[PDB]
Formats: sequence, structure tokens, C-alpha cells
Amino acid sequence: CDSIVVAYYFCGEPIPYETLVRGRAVTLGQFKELLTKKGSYRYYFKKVSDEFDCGVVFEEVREDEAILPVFEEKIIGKVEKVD
Ligand SMILES: [Hg+2]
Ligand SMILES: [Hg+2]
Repeated sequence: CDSIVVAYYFCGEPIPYETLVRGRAVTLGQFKELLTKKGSYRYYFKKVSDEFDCGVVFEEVREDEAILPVFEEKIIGKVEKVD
């Protein structure tokens, strides 16, 4: 009964998908469970980072056990297909 807002941009599509997810943290594996289609993707998430000239970078996450970065109180991902 406690939550973070997860939203991702999927394989190009410019309107993103948003949805509520339960529990103070989210991991890449939890995130991967939201995806509707199967296959091989790379996963990037918006994240603030002081060593880049305009603040943000999209961090790649590979391991399901990882905690996903948070940005402006949301989780924001780009999901990209390995062509
Ligand atoms: Hg609770
Ligand atoms: Hg796709």
C-alpha cells in the first residue's frame, strides 16, 4: 500500500506507458515483468548525475536484482530492442 510511478518509452513509440507499482523500490526484474512483449531488449532509466553537462543520463540496467534509479520521484525508462 506504498508506491512508485513507473513509466517507460517502448521501442520507439513516443507516447509512453505509465503505471503504479508497489513498494518503495523497484528492480529491473520487477520492471521487466511489466513489459508486454517478449524478446531481447536493453533497458535504460533516467537518473541524475553530476558528471554530465546537463544533469541527466539514461543508465543501462542489466541485472534483474538491481534497484532502478529514481528521477523526480518517478521511474522513467526507455526500452530498446536489439535489432
Ligand atoms: Hg503496506
Ligand atoms: Hg519493440
